[PDB]
Amino acid sequence: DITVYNGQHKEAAQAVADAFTRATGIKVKLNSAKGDQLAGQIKEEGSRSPADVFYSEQIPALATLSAANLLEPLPASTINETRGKGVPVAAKKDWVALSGRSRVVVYDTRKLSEKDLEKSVLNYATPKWKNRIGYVPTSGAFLEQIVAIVKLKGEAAALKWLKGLKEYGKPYAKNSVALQAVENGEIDAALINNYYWHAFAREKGVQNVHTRLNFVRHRDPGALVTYSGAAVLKSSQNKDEAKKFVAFLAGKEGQRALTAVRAEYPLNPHVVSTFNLEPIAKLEAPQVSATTVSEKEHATRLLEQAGMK
Ligand SMILES: [Cu+2]
Ligand SMILES: [Cu+2]
Repeated sequence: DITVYNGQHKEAAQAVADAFTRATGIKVKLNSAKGDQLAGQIKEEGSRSPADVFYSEQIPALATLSAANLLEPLPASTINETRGKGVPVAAKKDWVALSGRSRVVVYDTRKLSEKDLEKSVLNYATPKWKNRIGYVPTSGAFLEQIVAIVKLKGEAAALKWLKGLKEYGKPYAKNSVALQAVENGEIDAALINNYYWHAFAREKGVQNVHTRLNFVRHRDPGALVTYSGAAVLKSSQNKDEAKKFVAFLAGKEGQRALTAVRAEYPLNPHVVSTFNLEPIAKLEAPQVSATTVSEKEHATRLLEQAGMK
């Protein structure tokens, strides 16, 4: 019936495809890769691509496929489903945002409480946090964070943050490696994404975990939410059933099914997650424009300037 190109978590995607099929009876086959490569691969088959729907963890990928006249404009009702202040809107109305995932601080509740954390993510790059703040200089989510500080605060502020993390902080190879470092009692705190912790708590049993999360809010760069979205390709030979799916994904049903398996924040406001997430608006994420190639470029330079790459 339909084929979706999936740059999102397979378990997530499958949950949503299964929920869709059950509800309409329409079959869904998934092509799972990193969004970047699926946007790329779509471009090259132009309008003979087998993709009906592009299910992206990355809005920038939705934007390349849009600037390239490859995406089908969606009903207002669909787009309207996840509208909220702060929510990215397609200028052309040819993709829709679905959920977000946030920057957080995980901390060791055996030695730190909320009163101990900082009001700004920028404040961690200092002697006070010497040997007490971990980071993942190699992660994409870290690179997003750098992008957002340059857009919010300018270039020197970003570079200054990174040099102070480099002198004081402690690097880890993976976000999961660092999480386990706080849980293991090796450092007080670490900058990660939220879903790693929720997944871990859900598997272990929260009474058995000694870490908790801090959200900075206050429109701080550290309150950064990264959004996922979806679009239907203008080449689809299944456009009514492809549009149906995207509507599903934006709808109540689609959204509860998502947030049954994944700790992403629903953009649909009627949806309560199975995870202990506040409403996204309460995160008070900063307004930030889409990340471009140049920006990631800019940021990677900054990383190499600070001594990280
Ligand atoms: Cu991730
Ligand atoms: Cu990751």
